[PDB]
Amino acid sequence: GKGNFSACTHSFGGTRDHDVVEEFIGNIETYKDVEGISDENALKGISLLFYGMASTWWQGVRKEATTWKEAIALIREHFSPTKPAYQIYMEFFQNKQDDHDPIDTFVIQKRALLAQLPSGRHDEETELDLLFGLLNIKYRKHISRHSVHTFKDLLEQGRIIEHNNQ
Amino acid sequence: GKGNFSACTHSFGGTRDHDVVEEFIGNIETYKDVEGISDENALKGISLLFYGMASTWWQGVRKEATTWKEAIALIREHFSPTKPAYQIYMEFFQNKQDDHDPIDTFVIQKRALLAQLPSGRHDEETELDLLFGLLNIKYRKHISRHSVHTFKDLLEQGRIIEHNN
Amino acid sequence: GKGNFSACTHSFGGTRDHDVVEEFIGNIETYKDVEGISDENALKGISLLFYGMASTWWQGVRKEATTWKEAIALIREHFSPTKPAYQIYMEFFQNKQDDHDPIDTFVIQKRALLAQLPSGRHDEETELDLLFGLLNIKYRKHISRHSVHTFKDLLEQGRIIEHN
Amino acid sequence: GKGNFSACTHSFGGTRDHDVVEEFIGNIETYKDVEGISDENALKGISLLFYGMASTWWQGVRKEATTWKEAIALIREHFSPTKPAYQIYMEFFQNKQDDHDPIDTFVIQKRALLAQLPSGRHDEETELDLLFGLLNIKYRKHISRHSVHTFKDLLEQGRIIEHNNQ
Amino acid sequence: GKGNFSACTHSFGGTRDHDVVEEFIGNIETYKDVEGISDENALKGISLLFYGMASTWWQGVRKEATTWKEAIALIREHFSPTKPAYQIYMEFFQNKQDDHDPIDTFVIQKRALLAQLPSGRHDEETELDLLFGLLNIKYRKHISRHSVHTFKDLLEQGRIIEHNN
Amino acid sequence: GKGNFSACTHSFGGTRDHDVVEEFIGNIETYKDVEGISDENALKGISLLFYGMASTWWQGVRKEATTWKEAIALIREHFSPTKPAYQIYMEFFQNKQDDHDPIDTFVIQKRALLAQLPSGRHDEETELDLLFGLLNIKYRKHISRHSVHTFKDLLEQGRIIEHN
Amino acid sequence: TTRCTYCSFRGHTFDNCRKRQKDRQEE
Amino acid sequence: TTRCTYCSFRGHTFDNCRKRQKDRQEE
Ligand SMILES: [Zn+2]
Ligand SMILES: [Zn+2]
Repeated sequence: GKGNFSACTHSFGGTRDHDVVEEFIGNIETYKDVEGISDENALKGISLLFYGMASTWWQGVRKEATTWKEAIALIREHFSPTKPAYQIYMEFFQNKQDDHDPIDTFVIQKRALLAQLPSGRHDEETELDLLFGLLNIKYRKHISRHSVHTFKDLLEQGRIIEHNNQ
Repeated sequence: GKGNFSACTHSFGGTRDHDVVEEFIGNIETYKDVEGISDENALKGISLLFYGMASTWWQGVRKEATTWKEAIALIREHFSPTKPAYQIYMEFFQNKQDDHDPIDTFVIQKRALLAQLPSGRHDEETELDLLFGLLNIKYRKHISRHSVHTFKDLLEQGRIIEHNN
Repeated sequence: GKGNFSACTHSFGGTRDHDVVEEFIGNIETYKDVEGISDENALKGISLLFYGMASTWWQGVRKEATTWKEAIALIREHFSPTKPAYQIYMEFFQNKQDDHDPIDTFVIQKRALLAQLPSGRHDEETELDLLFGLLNIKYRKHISRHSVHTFKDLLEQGRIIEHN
Repeated sequence: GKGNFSACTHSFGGTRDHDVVEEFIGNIETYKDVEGISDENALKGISLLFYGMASTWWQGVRKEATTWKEAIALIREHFSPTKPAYQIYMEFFQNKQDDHDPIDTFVIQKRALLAQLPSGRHDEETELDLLFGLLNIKYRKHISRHSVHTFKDLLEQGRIIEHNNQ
Repeated sequence: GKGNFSACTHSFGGTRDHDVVEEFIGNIETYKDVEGISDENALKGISLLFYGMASTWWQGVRKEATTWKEAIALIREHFSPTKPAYQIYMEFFQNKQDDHDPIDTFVIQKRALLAQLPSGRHDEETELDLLFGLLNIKYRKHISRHSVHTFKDLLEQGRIIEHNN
Repeated sequence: GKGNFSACTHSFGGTRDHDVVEEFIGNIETYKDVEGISDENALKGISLLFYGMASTWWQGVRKEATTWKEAIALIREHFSPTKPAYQIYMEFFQNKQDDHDPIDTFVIQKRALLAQLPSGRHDEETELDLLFGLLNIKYRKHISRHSVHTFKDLLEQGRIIEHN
Repeated sequence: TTRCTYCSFRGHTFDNCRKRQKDRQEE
Repeated sequence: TTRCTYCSFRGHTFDNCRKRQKDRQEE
């Protein structure tokens, strides 16, 4: 299954946010792994994925690279610093649950913010312990910490306690 | 024997209902069967379909999946709860038919709401006996309960009573 | 062949009339026969065509369907009631053709509506004798019932009289 | 190159004009000749090209046909009579050229109306003779019948006489 | 090795110019070269592209064609006349440049209008000598005719005279 | 391979700036090199990319082009004039960076604009000494010219000072 | 330039488009 | 039902469409 980058529909501009750079790097890497392009052939044709605001920057620093990993690391370094751990822990305990959001959206967002720490440092139990201190008073007064036995149960008891009109 | 999902027009933003999740899962299945993509080469590309809240949700739970079957099971499990027994019975007796509604739509809705109970729990006779007690007065003054059996006849008597009026 | 309905453009709603349901069933059958799909494989894919109210109706009665024949039988029986004779006789003889309607459009509808009666109860002669009582004064003054015999010559004489 | 009618995008309704029926029959015949479908296989699947207003008519007269030519002739007979010659000759001499249209559009329309007569009954010279009696006075007073030598010349002299601002 | 033109987005309604006919003929050529359709199998399908006046025109002249080459020649011949010699020279001297127009657009237009004469009839020197006598007073008061040769220099002197002002 | 430009999405108008023409020429060259099109075959298809005023310009000078190299040479020479030095020196030192512009955006533009001078006339030291005279008061109070040496450390110290 | 309003293709105008005129659209 | 206003496909809404959001459109 020979191929190259010519057909790809993804592209990246000069935006200086974080989510855009992360989604772009992830999509490009998954495409390169799925279509079977060679590990070195891709570097010779990467220039077809840049707008008019970043092409000058790529022209300015082409020679400070030799293999694909260095180029991806260089993009990440210049356009958006990676988050260190302490800022993640700081963000997790800031905004406590409001008085209107359903439990499902809260659990989804908190789980989405907790996967960015290095893998294997936290198994299921301590994660459930960290999450349990911020729930709003409507749920804490019925369900307790005696019986949770992982996440799948907490959503179930929360849904049954939510259908009952509080 | 290879390809991405990038060509599709379907996307699932996340809403707690049944018809939307069912139609989306069916369209994705037909697409994967038609373009020939294989099972383990297909899971890697699944991320391109989700958007909005569904993207954050898939970013959450990802290490619990391993093959295509687990992914469909997780989507169906988290985005369309199975209603327990008693709520269906409670929903069933809280909505009598109005004066302005043909027999067909009413019987079709009340039948569609009854198939979610566990299979084999009911007989055609007991179900039809349950269906009465809600029909509006315009139809109950003619057809009698001991002159009908299967569902094929109630629609017939209702149509003849409707056309005369 | 490509044993699935995935390429089809046909669809069906909740409408209640003989013509739409008839053309729908005929198109699905001819598509099943021309492209070589297997007799049994089609049933798993039938659910992809319905939309709106029809999807709820199909959710209501999946348990009874088994093979390919009974599904079309269920469609025709729940959306195609065998109208009893007297309503058909009343619906015919209503709405005499107006001055503007051409002879061909009027003849094709009145013959399509006369096929729902039980089979074999009428020959061509009595059928044409029934039809020859609603044409306007314009077409009737020239042709006369003794002239035309079969059910085809009336179209020819009507076309030649309608040319002017 | 096996195939059938399933993929065709052409279709026909119940309209009772003439140009629609002619264009439809021509497109369907050219498609059947180009894609190589068998001469009898097409008749078994012709029903996929009709709307809801003509499908009842096709259901009503299916049995009075046996081969493809009879079916096309039957469609032409029921939905739109073919034009006999005398009406064509009558239409040709009705509306003389106006006082504003350029010569090109007039020659194009008159040539379009003259190809429907049976082929080989009229060669180039008599056709040029028939066309020449209806031109507006602006052109008849310069170019004459002495030199025409077929159509390509008449358009040329007319264009040079038209660029000169009359 | 077979297929119809039905998939295309191009259509030619008939207008007496040059750019439209050229772009349309080029797009049709690239399409036929890309999808692999052969020459004699392609002429039969050509009717689907035309619409409006072009359809009646193709219905007119059809027996004079036999292969693809004759069809392109007929379209080019009937829908884009070749202008004779004298009209180009007349058009060329009836439009002096205005005060508000950069040198580049003017030189590009006047050069584009001169290539329709038969090839080999002119020298670079005589053409550049013809080009003067129309430049507006803002530029003729500095650059002198005996200080320029090829077209590469006139643009240079015009740019330096423009940036100073 | 598919020896034609038919699949390309790139286009070019009549704009006059270094960046657009540069990115256009670079994209066309990389596309010509990656997909294996022959060195000579591309020239016949080059006309399908231009639009608007550029098409008229290409109509004006077809006679001079011959092979693949001279076409890009003509584009760069008619749309890419080699700016003389003094205008570049005047354009630099104009528009001192404002309070809002981040250090990375400002550094990349000022270095991209300094490459048009004739090659080899300046080493890294004098270049950095020229650049270090337009930064705002905010970044200058902490770092000092004796500290930074090469052209890379300034970005690091600026980022750490910009984090707060 | 003049991108077809309906099909979003740069090849023609609103009045005439294959999807809109035929292909049993306009229902 | 709710045919996508731009791409003319029955699969989503105006706000989010592959051609309009990205694919270097909105020029
Ligand atoms: Zn369009
Ligand atoms: Zn869309």
